[PDB]
Amino acid sequence: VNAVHWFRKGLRLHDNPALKECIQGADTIRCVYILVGINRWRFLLQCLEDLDANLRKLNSRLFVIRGQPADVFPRLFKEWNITKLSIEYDSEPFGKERDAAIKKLATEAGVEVIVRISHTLYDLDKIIELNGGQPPLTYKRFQTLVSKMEPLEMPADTITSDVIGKCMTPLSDDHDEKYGVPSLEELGFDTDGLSSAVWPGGETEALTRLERHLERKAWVANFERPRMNANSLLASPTGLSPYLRFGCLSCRLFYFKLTDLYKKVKKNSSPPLSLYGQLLWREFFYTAATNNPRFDKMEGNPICVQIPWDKNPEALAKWAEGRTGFPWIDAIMTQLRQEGWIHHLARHAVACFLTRGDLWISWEEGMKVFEELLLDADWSINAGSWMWLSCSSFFCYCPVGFGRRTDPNGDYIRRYLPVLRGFPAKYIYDPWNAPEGIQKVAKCLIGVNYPKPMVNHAEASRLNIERMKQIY
Amino acid sequence: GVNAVHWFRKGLRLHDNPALKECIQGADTIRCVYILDPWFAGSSNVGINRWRFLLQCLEDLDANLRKLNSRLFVIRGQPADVFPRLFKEWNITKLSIEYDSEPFGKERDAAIKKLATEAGVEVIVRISHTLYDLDKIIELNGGQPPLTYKRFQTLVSKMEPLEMPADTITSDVIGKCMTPLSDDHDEKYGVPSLEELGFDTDGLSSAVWPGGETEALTRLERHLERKAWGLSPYLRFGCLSCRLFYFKLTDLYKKVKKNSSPPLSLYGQLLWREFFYTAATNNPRFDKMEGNPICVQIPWDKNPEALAKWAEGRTGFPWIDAIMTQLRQEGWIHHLARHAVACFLTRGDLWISWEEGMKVFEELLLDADWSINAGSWMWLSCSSFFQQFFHCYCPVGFGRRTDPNGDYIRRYLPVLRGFPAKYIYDPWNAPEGIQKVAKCLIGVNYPKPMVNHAEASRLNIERMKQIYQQLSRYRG
Amino acid sequence: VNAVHWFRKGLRLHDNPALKECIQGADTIRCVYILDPVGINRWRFLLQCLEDLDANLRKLNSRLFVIRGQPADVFPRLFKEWNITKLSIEYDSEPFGKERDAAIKKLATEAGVEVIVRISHTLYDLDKIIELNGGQPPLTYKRFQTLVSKMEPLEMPADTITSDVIGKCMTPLSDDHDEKYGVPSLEELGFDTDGLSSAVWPGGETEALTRLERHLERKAWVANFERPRMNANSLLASPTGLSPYLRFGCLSCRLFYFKLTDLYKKVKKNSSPPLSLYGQLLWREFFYTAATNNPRFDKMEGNPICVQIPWDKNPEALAKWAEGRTGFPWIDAIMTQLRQEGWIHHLARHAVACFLTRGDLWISWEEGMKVFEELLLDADWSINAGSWMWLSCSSHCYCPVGFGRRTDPNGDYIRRYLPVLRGFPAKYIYDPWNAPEGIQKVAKCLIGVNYPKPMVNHAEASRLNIERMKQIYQQ
Ligand SMILES: CS(=O)(=O)N(Cc1ccco1)C[C@H](O)Cn1c2ccccc2c2ccccc21
Ligand SMILES: CS(=O)(=O)N(Cc1ccco1)C[C@H](O)Cn1c2ccccc2c2ccccc21
Ligand SMILES: CS(=O)(=O)N(Cc1ccco1)C[C@H](O)Cn1c2ccccc2c2ccccc21
Repeated sequence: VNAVHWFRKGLRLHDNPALKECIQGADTIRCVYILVGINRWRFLLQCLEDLDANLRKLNSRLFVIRGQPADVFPRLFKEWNITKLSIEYDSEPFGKERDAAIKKLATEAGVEVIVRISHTLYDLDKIIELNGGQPPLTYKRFQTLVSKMEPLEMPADTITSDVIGKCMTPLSDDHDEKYGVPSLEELGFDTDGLSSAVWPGGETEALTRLERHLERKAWVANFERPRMNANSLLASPTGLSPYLRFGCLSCRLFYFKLTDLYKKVKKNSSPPLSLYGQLLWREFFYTAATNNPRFDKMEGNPICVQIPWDKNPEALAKWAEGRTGFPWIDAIMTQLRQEGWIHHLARHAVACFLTRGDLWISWEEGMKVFEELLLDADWSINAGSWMWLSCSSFFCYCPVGFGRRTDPNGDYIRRYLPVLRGFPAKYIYDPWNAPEGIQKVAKCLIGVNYPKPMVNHAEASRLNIERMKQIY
Repeated sequence: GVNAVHWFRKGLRLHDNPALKECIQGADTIRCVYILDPWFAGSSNVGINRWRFLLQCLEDLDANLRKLNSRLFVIRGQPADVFPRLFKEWNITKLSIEYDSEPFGKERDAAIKKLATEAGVEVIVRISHTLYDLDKIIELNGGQPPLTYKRFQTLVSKMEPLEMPADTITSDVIGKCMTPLSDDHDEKYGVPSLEELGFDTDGLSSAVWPGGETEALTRLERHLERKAWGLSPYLRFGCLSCRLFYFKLTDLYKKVKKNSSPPLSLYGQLLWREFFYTAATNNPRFDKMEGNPICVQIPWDKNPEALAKWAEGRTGFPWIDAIMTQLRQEGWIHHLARHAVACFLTRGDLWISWEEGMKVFEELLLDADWSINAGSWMWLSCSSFFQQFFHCYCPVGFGRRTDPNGDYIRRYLPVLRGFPAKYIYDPWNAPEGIQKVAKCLIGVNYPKPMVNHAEASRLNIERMKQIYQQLSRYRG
Repeated sequence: VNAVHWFRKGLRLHDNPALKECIQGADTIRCVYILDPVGINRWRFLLQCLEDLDANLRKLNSRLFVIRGQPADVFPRLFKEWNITKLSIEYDSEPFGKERDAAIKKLATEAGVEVIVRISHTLYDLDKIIELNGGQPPLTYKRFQTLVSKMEPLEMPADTITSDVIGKCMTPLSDDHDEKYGVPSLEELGFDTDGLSSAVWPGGETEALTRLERHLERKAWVANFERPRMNANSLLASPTGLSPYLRFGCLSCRLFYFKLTDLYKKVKKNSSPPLSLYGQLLWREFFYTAATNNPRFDKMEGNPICVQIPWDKNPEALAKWAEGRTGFPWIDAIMTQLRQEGWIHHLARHAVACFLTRGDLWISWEEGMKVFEELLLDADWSINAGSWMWLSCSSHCYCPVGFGRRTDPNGDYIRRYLPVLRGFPAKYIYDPWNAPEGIQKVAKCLIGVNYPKPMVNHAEASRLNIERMKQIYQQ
């Protein structure tokens, strides 16, 4: 009995029911990964390095194979005498299609195919069945449906030496050269001058962050949402969203640990669904997207309102490169490109600026940039959020003033836009109003070193509010 | 020329605003301001429902001022710092306010009047938050507020007829008085959003209680229509004039009952509000037990765990937990529901200080102004204003009489929806098999009742009897 | 059965239940301290703690193993190299310690190692106090005392590790032990130790136990020692001071508690002492209880127990405060004693903390807490952050001139720690900028040259800061 587990998401040894089932009764086990901005690639490679290091602790290794799954697996079936193939289920339409092709190939070759749901809290198809064959398109209806779902089963036991037992991994002395985790440089990325990631990849990092997150949520929040402060825009050591997207952290483990901690602090009380809002919003979008192959499109998407967005390549590139001339917007887009995560409030600000608020550019162009740059931009959640914020499905931020109340000194701007550090707080959000003398001392002339504002926000927002009303 | 500022704090309305009307008279310019401190001393999100309501009151005020070719000025800061700069910057000669009877408000307004006088600025103050000039009620009573509602009603009966509402502010009232405006008004003086103020808005849905005068007047008309066959949030913020409410009630009675001498019970909600305001205005410790001269000193139990269970809707009594859940989620609960949970915390079941119930209500209740909140909690706990012993509300049986199926419980406590009506108010009595059918195990998914109500109420009734026997020996 | 006991705090052989359990049924025992190469005085105190442990372990035919590195890297190698089956630690309630220990516990589980954890840094299991309170820490000392009074009696101190306790258990040792596992020098940690004088606070369990006996002898001569007054201690370090030894674990708090009861029973001939007898230990326990579940206890933002105050960011003023260059001799003398010796009187802590925060400079208490963490020998994370929040009004304005003049009228304490000021008469030593030039000339200290001018006007600064605090407390 030769077992292979195929990692795609679920890049972890904890709560991996497909991997545990695959090892059961197996003589041999091999785990494979078969191989977007530089930050996303880097995070992925660090997840794989961490997987390899943790498999080494079990006297195993990760097998990274370059090629296409349809080509690689038939050769692997014969070469490794594979009797069992396991995957974590992928609900996303492109993933479902690819997995159906591999399942047929494996089944025809006499390979047992193990598929287990562990990327989401629930079986999304069962939610859709409870709703009469269509996904819920409102969060309240989704929550009503979740309330009627069966209590979630406990997380699978972590893959340990005891679980592996006598199952072994055949290895060669040339493993690193033939199956090693590639570097960014091997993939052709220019890494000259790249600094260390603000978001280290991998399950080990994810699990330490989960423990910190639970401790602050239970005792430092009384299980409530705390107020935002100046530093809330900066990457948190408790942030989990990239780890949930790549599968370094099980959403089911998070759910159980959160419930158990609530039960300890609130004796024998069951928590309100608001306690799981981040996980539930994530499920809602996965459920909405699973049967819609055009979820990320306007045309051909039955749930999306068709709106005549402008085509403006110059405006879009300015937005994407953080050259709008509004430092608050430009600072966010700069943090997005440099680090791969920005706060939800920051996402709303720049998405509104691009779509309904200022530039009137399609939400698809905003989604594609976020897809390249955001570590936690799962296809379903990214597309659904952009449609939601643009008033394109599911039924105005000032680009100058909004940030100042929580960040009056403009410390966030200064962190990410060094060209503006010379400006006093009076002008840091609106430097085009700084006198020439201030610009000269700051060594930043507006229109020269830093661009003038690309639009008049008051006039642009007014026209766009009118356009949205006329559409609706 | 004559530059006038009207300072909004309460009185968040253009109808029946005599201070604003007097301020416009003889003015070349008028600017309306609300002063908001953007600094938050706490990390908690718990007062979000009250903040959202206030912001909607301010947005509605700004939109109505916009119809008059004006704007609302929301100024960030503290009044003592802001007003001297505004006096010089805008060349202000007149400042108007609606009177604030609360002791902290009176102290603050005396300081601003001193600042205005030192700057050569005239201060206009008009009473319009209450039906009566509270000071005249107290003077009529010999210098002290009445301590019983019956005595208060006798005083009201000897008061002069209620003042008619002031004219609504319109183009005609404003006339040639103008508001200087700038293109940067929204950046410097716009109504902030909840997110701008630092609140996390993720768990918010549509408000059940939208703020603002426009909504208040609409709800007033509906309230009168139903009565022919709740406004307290709007009254607390001044979105609705209590004097207009009084006149509308008198008019409806004159139409329906064909008399001009209505019984005072017709205005009972307004008169109870007036009564607590009168008791509070001259008492700076009115919201305290210790040091409060009108408050009976009672040795209430100290129990932080029990108080937190009451506040968080984890008592194990579904009727109580449902009310406390609606209070947290929406910011308003019915008068009878307040009686029920207030009794359970204090005289009825837990014997916890009324100060603790007031603090939770202050955080959560949209209409919990300082005077009425403190007054109501002292009243129901038998700490002051004593006229009678109260009914001990049953945390199981009271709700079942009008809502036998427990639909209110099911709305707010989804964990209990599986239970049949036989056990919906007392799920601890459901057989283990029924709990399994309900998919809710008592002691696991939903807590057991935190007290035995029959034993707790019996002891607390005895405690109250001993207390009032001690009071009669004192009084003689 | 190969057992390792990991010292972090609890640097002692008396009342060490984790170590005692670890030896029970073990064929081999190794005691380790993990050091990754904090001001000089804390490092010096620590190394003396370790030298003391090593010498006492030598009496038991053992040695201390000092291992250079990070615990997460070091332990998996030690498990394999020494075939370790058992690892023991004294419980660390502090949030960072809890995270580190959970990480090592996972490593031990992967290696098949059983982890023994015993509570002995605190009087009580802090989690039990919190459960007795319904799941939240008490937020007042009065509430904390109510809870303590209803707890089961404090555990008795465990027996000291002696040869008979060790029994047939042995410590494998090599001739190169000192070369690989010896206690490091200050130079190895990179400190320049040239010019260092003797510590006023010698580290270690041996010093702590003798100081405990002397401390009990002294309280016996004090009227109403059941109601103790720490604020009546001298400004100079006490021969019987115990607070550094409690912080590092050289002295068991449970032993101290039992000896206080015993002294009360001997002197006051009753077994029912008031809890005030244990005030020093109980205040310490209260801050540990408040902090154990709050990972942001040492921060203002995101800390539910902390009032949010808009403190100034002023690095230069902070550096003057931290380095004792404020120009106020009382403040500067305290900060100089703190830097040179590692301990200052509780009222001296009040004085400088008020000056930094609400009183004069309006700098965050978090910045003051960090300097104390570097310099103060007894600044446990819990007590340090909790005290700094209290003193900054984050849960009376001291005069930086008059408070010290009343506490030390001749100004001899100032002269001791700021020798440049020794020439000034008492009339000016607390405010030497007011000394006439002729007096400054005779003193050989010109203000603005040999000693700085005062960095703020106390009268204007305190008046403004009191106003700001009122605006905050309006909410
Ligand atoms: C109002 S919301 O439902 O849109 N929303 C707010 C919220 C938080 C908790 C509850 O609600 C959730 C959003 O998904 C947050 N977010 C994303 C997340 C991942 C990937 C992309 C986006 C993205 C893009 C543009 C705007 C926002 C976005
Ligand atoms: C118009 S009103 O708001 O003044 N009011 C009239 C009235 C009648 C008797 C006393 O007050 C209606 C409210 O239901 C009265 N009420 C309570 C009742 C029981 C228990 C607590 C409260 C409580 C707390 C905070 C604010 C109000 C409160
Ligand atoms: C408000 S307090 O005075 O009651 N207090 C609480 C307390 C602790 C023990 C007994 O009491 C504080 C103390 O007095 C004195 N102290 C400390 C002591 C150890 C460690 C750090 C500090 C520290 C830091 C900054 C200001 C002062 C400080």
